[PDB]
Amino acid sequence: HMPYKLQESFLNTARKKRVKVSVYLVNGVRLQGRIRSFDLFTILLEDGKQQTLVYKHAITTIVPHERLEIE
Amino acid sequence: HMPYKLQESFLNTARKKRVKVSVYLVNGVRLQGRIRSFDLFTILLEDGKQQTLVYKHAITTIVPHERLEIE
Amino acid sequence: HMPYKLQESFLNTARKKRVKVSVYLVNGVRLQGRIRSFDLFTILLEDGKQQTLVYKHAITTIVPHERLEIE
Amino acid sequence: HMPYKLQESFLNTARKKRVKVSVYLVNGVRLQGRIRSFDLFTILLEDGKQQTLVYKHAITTIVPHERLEIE
Amino acid sequence: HMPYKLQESFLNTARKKRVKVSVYLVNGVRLQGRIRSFDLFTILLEDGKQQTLVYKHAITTIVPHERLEIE
Amino acid sequence: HMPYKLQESFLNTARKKRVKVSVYLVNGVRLQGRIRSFDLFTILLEDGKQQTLVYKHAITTIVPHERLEIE
Repeated sequence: HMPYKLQESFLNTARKKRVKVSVYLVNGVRLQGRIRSFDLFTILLEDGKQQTLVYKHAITTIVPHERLEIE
Repeated sequence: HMPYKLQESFLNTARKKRVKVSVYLVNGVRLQGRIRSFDLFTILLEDGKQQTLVYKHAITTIVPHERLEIE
Repeated sequence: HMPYKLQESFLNTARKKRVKVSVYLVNGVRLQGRIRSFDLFTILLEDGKQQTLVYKHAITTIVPHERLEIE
Repeated sequence: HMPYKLQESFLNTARKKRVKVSVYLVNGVRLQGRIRSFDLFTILLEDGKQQTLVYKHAITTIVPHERLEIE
Repeated sequence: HMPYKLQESFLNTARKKRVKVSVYLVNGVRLQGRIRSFDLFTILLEDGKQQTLVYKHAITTIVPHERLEIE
Repeated sequence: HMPYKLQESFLNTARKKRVKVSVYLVNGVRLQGRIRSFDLFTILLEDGKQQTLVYKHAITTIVPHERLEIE
């Protein structure tokens, strides 16, 4: 009866499967790309050549463009 | 006289009973779906086929569409 | 010279005395109801039949509709 | 060379001296009253008969209506 | 290879050198004054006679009006 | 299988390589400069002569103007 690590499993599955995601921000901006890397407080998006470091505290939702079978 | 774990009991009861919820965000967006999973900082909503990872820091309120008898 | 637990005493007194409250949110929404339950990060409002889980991080102020003699 | 407890000394001095304050919120609302009580995360304002529990995370600034000689 | 205490050194240098600063808030308000005191979560601004306690969580940026040679 | 320190490696690589960055804030403001220094909660931007202390809690995204080969 231990809590599964939902956030880490979601982010790592999207990362490993190179699934494109939409990342929505508190101010209404929507980013798109792949999750190249993440850690406790940030996510590194990559879209083609561009890198964007996203602070999780600024994210409202992440919507994957393919269904994740969360590992 | 110990504090009951309100948040976890609310989320887990909604999850186990597959109760549809409305999740309101700080920016006025309202999401709807079932709570498939949650952890300390996030909630995984599911509406039919779509998955949405929601950061709790972006939520104002959660309103269940059926009364929860909180376990 | 120890700090009194103001937040917990306020919330628990409103809860035990079933005092109606107004809960104001960061986005200008005002909720009304009784505090049925609370924990470290959330408050369960009840208004007649409706339940609402409120995240404290989204609250600006709580105004009780009767004066609380804080226990 | 230890850090002085600025927040606690400011709040406690305003409280003990019953100095009226203006409390500004992140959404532009300005509250006025005396600090009757405070703890780690909240401040209890009182204006005549009305009580208001204010969450510190919603405050931008506190401006005292008399100069505080911070104790 | 230890991390330098940037925030504390910046704030303490501005304080000790009595450098006027601009403090910008999340809601677009700009405050001006000297940093008289600070602690983990707050900054005490002073402009002539007026005191203002500023919560760091409400600050976006601090811009010093003279270049700081950070100690 | 340990988590790489993404945020620190991103910030330190931008700092050491003196790469110009765009820092976007929760309120829509965009800052530009080099990361001269950072710590757990703040980033010191420098643009020519001007210094700006940025609180990370106010940042949504950081976009480097050159691709970082994150060290």
